[PDB]
Amino acid sequence: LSCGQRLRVVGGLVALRGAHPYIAALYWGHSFCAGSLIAPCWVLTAAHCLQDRPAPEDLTVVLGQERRNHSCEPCQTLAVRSYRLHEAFSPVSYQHDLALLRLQEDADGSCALLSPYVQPVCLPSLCQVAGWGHQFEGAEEYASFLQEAQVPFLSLERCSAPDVHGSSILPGMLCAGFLEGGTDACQGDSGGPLVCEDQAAERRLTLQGIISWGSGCGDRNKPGVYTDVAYYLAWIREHTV
Ligand SMILES: C[C@H]1N=C(N2CCN(C(=O)[C@@H](CC3CCCCC3)NC3CCCCC3)[C@H](C(=O)NCc3cccs3)C2)O[C@H]1c1ccccc1
Repeated sequence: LSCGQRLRVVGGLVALRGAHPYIAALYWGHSFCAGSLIAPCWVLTAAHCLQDRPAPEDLTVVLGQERRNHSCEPCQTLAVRSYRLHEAFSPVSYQHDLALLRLQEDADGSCALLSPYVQPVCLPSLCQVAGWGHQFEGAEEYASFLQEAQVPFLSLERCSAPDVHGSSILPGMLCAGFLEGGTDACQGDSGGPLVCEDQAAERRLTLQGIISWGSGCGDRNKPGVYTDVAYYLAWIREHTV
């Protein structure tokens, strides 16, 4: 498939190489964030990851990772040429929590080299959250292997209820998970994906959300809040030329 091809977090299971070929790991200093390769030179992440404005030259993007800590011969390490946070991102409400990383092209104009293990994810036009974050709130360490968990969408009516997130859910956000708790994104999953298999398009992986924020991890009535990628389609297309 041109995009969304697939080869093979609290309450998740290990996601081996090729399960999320689009997932990107972003490193700088002692900080980390996840992202999604949406085109060979473009990675979509959360704006809150880059609030402190690290210099692009200090960033490293790694594609093809299974364990974050291992050196991996087929994995692709790329420099970041520049990045763009959404101009409306608010560090107080977390509205408009999205950012684009423009990967550094080589002498031949190439960034990510596509393979069975590295493939872009489709943009919108069943659902899982993935990441290397804490496997429970307060965990001393990030997960060693990439984790994946199946989480369903929650309507704006149910997520904006007073016992759930109330008035905190603003336009551009969506919720996914369970009101029962137990399965969700957690600290360290920032910027990562919420991908769905598009039944209408041969089950191709489609990026529906960006892991943004949560009140706890897997708590009852507190599902994870994601940036609604479909809400920003024109912004993404406008800034990825
Ligand atoms: C270091 C990393 N910590 C964070 N953040 C600390 C706050 N946060 C939350 O959701 C806040 C709420 C927000 C609401 C809006 C206003 C600000 C508080 N609550 C969490 C609950 C779980 C424990 C941590 C706090 C963000 C987050 O974890 N997002 C991922 C998640 C998705 C679902 C559940 S946690 C960002 O991001 C990373 C990072 C930052 C900077 C550079 C690189 C990485």
